[PDB]
Amino acid sequence: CFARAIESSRDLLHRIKDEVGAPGIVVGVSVDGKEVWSEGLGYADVENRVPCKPETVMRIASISKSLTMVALAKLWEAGKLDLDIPVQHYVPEFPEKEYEGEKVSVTTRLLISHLSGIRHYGELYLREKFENSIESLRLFKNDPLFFKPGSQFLYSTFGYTLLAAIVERASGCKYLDYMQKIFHDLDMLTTVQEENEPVIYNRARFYVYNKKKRLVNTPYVDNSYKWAGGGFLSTVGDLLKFGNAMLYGYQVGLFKENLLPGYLKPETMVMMWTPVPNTEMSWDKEGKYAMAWGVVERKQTYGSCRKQRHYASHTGGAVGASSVLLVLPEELDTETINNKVPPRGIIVSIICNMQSVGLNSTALKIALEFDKDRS
Amino acid sequence: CFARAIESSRDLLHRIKDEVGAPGIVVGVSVDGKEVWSEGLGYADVENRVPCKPETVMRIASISKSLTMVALAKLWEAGKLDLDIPVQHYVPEFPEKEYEGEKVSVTTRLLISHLSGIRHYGELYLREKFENSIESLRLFKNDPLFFKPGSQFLYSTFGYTLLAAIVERASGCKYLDYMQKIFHDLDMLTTVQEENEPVIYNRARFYVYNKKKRLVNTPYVDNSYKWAGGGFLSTVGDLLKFGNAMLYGYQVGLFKNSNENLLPGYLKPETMVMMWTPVPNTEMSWDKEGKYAMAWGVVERKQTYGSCRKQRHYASHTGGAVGASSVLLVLPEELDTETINNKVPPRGIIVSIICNMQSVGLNSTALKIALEFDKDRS
Amino acid sequence: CFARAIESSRDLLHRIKDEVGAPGIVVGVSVDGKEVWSEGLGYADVENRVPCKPETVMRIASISKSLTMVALAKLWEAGKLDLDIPVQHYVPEFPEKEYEGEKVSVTTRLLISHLSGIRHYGELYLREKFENSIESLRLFKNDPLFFKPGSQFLYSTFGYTLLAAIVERASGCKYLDYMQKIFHDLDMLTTVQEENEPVIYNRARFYVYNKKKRLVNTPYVDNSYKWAGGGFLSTVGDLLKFGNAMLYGYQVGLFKNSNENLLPGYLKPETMVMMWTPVPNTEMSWDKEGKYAMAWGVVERKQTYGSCRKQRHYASHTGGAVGASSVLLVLPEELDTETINNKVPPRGIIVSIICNMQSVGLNSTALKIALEFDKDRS
Amino acid sequence: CFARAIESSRDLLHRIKDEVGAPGIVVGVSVDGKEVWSEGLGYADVENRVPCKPETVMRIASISKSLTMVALAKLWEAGKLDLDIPVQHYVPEFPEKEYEGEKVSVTTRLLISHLSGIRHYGELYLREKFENSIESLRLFKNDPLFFKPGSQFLYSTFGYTLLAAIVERASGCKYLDYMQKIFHDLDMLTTVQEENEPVIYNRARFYVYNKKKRLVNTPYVDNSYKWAGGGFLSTVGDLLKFGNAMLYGYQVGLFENLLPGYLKPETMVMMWTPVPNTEMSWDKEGKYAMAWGVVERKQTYGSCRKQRHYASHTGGAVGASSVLLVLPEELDTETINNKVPPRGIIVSIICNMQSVGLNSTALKIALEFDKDRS
Repeated sequence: CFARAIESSRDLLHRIKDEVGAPGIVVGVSVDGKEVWSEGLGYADVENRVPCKPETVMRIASISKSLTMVALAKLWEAGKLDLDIPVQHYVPEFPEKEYEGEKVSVTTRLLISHLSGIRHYGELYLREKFENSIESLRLFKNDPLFFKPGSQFLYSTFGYTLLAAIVERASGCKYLDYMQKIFHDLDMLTTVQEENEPVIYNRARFYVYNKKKRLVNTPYVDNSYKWAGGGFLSTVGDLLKFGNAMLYGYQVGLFKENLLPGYLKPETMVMMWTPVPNTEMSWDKEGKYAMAWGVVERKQTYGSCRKQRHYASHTGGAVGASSVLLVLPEELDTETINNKVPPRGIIVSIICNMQSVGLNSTALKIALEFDKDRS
Repeated sequence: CFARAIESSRDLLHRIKDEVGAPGIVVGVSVDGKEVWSEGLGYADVENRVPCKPETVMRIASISKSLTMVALAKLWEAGKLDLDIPVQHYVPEFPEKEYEGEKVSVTTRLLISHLSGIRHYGELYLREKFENSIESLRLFKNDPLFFKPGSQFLYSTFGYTLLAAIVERASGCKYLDYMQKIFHDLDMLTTVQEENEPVIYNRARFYVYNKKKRLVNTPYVDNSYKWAGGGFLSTVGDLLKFGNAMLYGYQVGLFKNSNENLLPGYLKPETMVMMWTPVPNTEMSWDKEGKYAMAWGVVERKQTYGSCRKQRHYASHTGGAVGASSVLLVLPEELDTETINNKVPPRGIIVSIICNMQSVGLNSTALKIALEFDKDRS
Repeated sequence: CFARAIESSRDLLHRIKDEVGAPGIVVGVSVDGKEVWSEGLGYADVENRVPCKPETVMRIASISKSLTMVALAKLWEAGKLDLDIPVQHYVPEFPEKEYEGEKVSVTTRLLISHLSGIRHYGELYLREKFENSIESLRLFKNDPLFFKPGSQFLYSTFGYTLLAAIVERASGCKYLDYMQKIFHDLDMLTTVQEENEPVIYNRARFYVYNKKKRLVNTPYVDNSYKWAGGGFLSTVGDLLKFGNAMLYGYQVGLFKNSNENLLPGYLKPETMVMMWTPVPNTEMSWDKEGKYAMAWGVVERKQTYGSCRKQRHYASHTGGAVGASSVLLVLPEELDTETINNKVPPRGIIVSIICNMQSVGLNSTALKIALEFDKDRS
Repeated sequence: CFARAIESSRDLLHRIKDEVGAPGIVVGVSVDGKEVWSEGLGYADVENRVPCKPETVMRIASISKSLTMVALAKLWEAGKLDLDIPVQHYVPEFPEKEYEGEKVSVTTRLLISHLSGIRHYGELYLREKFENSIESLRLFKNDPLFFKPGSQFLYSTFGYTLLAAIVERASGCKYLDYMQKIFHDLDMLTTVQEENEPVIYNRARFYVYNKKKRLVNTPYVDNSYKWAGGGFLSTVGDLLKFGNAMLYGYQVGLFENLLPGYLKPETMVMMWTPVPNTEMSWDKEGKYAMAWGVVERKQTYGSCRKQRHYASHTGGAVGASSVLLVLPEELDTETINNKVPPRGIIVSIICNMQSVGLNSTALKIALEFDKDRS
């Protein structure tokens, strides 16, 4: 079975953990829809000596963007949401932006791929509480657009707060309630917004290093202003379920009524996993950014050279935490299409409670190891 | 030995824990300078399932006042502090105060016993960081006095922040460093100010109940504005050491003639006696039969009528912080001639209790536990 | 079996390793002269995935100073070295010095305890190879004194290479050969000077953190210019043997007259006593309570106040080298009449810790581990 | 399969390892573009008992020259570099030179085949760090030319530092980043410059024998003054990929619907033609061409040894030796119409022992694997 790739993956995890000095790390690897590995190293709570384990929940920062994109796709399929219309139809509160003396239009399709003119404020240590997304909009609504929309890519987090407001306006219900329903459908029974008052079991702590090269606690923050693009807590097992559901929907149309319908239509998944031009993927130079995901295509330019592998990932970095979720579909031959059943691929999710750690390469290597073994 | 009082005290702890619904509680009982019991029930961290244990650190709201009293007494003994001079001699920042048209004086001994006119603002959920007590003084400096100083008792917490500023001015060093030196001298190795950035091992979590009768986490707070009262974390074994040191300092004077090779107390016997004499025109909130000495609640010994209850002498202090409650109680024993001649101080029982639940009265339970352990003495 | 103590220590090691982010750590604990625990956590070589183990050899920085003081003590006992004569008798290469108005005398004993005027150059990343200590003396021989000798304490490392030159001059043999003889006598079969060319088995790698908070390799350095301080590599098992020998030499005289079949110590009881006596006007950086005895940090026993902290007597030394930290600590036990009458030396606990991470304070952790092992005893 | 040639090749590796007394050796053999064998014998770290394995990274000394020649060929194809103009057009820092009292000119193509007048300095145990090749040029810029350029061959390594400076000037970017892009394209994900500070996983140790015939560690050296020749750390699997890319580029021109080579077939054939008045050290039969020792195909007399055509390169660094060898197969009509490039065998060997010649062993292993083929 997989008794060889597990040791190699554990070695890789120990490598990254020693390189960044993370107090703890958690990994989950699922192959072909079955969870084959789930490991935890280190301590989730250094003060109370709580070990890391599969049940540990941690901050996921940018995976929230993919989770919100799922809601956007559901609204698009239901017909309540149009991507090409300007967002002022949904949100009159957002002012009609004008760039350099010419009226420009900001649309959902343009703003999902971070292609709008909204500038990147960066990490802000807000400790305030926001009740609804419309109130959260006041942080950046008055500010002008940095670029001309549709002309330049600029990674921004408040754009997905605007997307959450759009979800509230279109779905007719609260954004948090809609995402809770989506999580219940996807069986992600532990994914929940990051808030202080409720008792959330197996909640980890998030650390950083100070100027004396010592491990300390991160400052208290409230991610209410950005439940999208941040503010979500989950286990590795829930990210595995999310990735497996996404992969199944993508491959279901190709596979041929024993097969159940995919969460989203095959066309929706195809649209969601196509890279857009003039757009770059920060954590992988070979890939581009597509619909709240980063997509690397298959291409071999020259003979006997590097052949890229098609995969879709997303890395998130929150205050005192880092995470990655990566999906690697397998090559679909005629025989497997004839006799095998989707999903056919590998989903790897890695989360650590240490700031500014790049976990894309480790996830890619672990996925490649488990793909080598397959069987 | 104490195999009977332990079970009774554990039953009392279970009683109070089930009555208030506290997630966890920790108790420490020390008899005659030797720690004889240290127990923890429940969970210190409900989310991560961390059990309570003697090593758990929790918030002590009003014990900090007695800890600051230790520093003030040391400064008085060193001659650097005068209790009768007005506080403006030490801190010029504090404005002069006039009450219905006559100027009044705020003095150290008066503001210790909460007899000054500074009003009680109550608990304020501050999240701001304060560097020194001087900048912390801006929260209440401009407000006028509520009462005539020396005429009425009104429990207050910012008065001890003013006291911390006075300690900084008098000792010539930072208040936190002075208290660290004092804790090092007293062997309280886990007493530390409550701040978020450093890694403090065995830190507990503090809970409350919401309007739906469910357990929730308390809001994040920063207690830098009041390091002097409510600003410290400690274990039960550290409060036991503090109480044992205070008891030894209080009793060494009587026991001196018998051995004459006894180490001196941390403070002079006269200083401890002054510290544990209740002041008149003052009330003790958590015990009606006592008064409020210097940063302590003292219940005297007296029997007004024959065949009637006789008050037992003891000195306690209870505190309530956000999501936590605590008590520290010292019960000295009656000193016969035989024990003065043949025994060695301290002779008494110190009981400390800490629970991670808001607004819990642990004074009566501590007194009952102390009485159990006293009955089964030797 | 000291199981509870072992577990507590493992927890403490994990605590310090996580706090500093050290790739690997190795501990050795010896109780009453028998080696009771030896553990290694992490990786000695991160690139090649080599785990830490008791056989791992790491840089010991300032323990080399105690090892050199052993040689100086042997020369003192043999009568070949005078601690009061000026060093210019042994090393004419070192020039005579005048501090301000008057000429001054630098002696062996005054220079052992860092009380001379030699200023602290700090760590220099020198890659040049030195053959003999005389040519190593060229780095600081011309420079004047920073203070008047005997008037101020200043920690220095080049004082100990001057001591190595003194050892060569007095003994008449090479310093490395004399230290090799001493290591062979004490059964420290792994301790050796740190050099690149020879094949030293189980050699570890030493790491640091860069400006991007990533683990990187420390720059290549050559430690030939300071063999006496910072020039040696050893395991924890060798430091345990060294500490056991020192403790036995310290306690053999006390245990005399009872089962006096006792073998003599390596160093005379008077020599060990004067070795572990603190000197005044001198400080010990890694413990404020202690002072600096010759090549050692000594904390004496004292209780100023009743029911207050009582200081425990112990002798340690911590060292920090490029990419490595280490500590060696000796905690003797108090000698009652029964243990002197029946037991046999050594009676104490020795703890040695080495980690391949720069700027780590391991003194407090080692003291805590020693305290746990002393609690368990039996 | 190849279950017979593997045993013979292992025997040959044992022979060379025992003859030179190397602590460890690593081999990689790729047949027809697919890696068929990869083995490691001995210990990469004698002190810590770390065995040699296919993932071990070791120093490659003169294979860096071929890697740099790949960048030079890319610049040549892009039109940014002209070989025949004097190098002073690219690098004004290099002074104009007189030999025997007359002006002489040094060109890039003359400098590639070591035909220039730059003298051979040999191994220097430097420990200084150089930021860029421009300051690295100070080691040999002032010294006059030993021979008249174009008149006699002299193996020199600082000429490739000059070539790295030329690459920096011409490409408009740093030499290191250009080579990194080339490595990433070629799928050589383990090749990296040899530096001390960063953590390089599976880094080996390099040994030597002292005057007492005992194994000791080599002195610490810094190869920053020699990034272009030397100063590179790669596995055998990376050299296999490099050789496969070169062979495919060499053969795709002769061979439907195939992906193009990394370099044009004209560029590859220009790379693998020997230059006259030039000698190949590790094989007296062949000559030295464009950072590749090439042995041509020729039978002088009937019923006598026929020379087999191949291209190799050996390198010797402080405490390490390496060889990369490419043996193309003879292409008849059947293999042209029924097969896909690359057809041939690539053999790479690396050991951590100073002054070891591994060319003969690599050639023998390639010949064994060519015998079996199938």
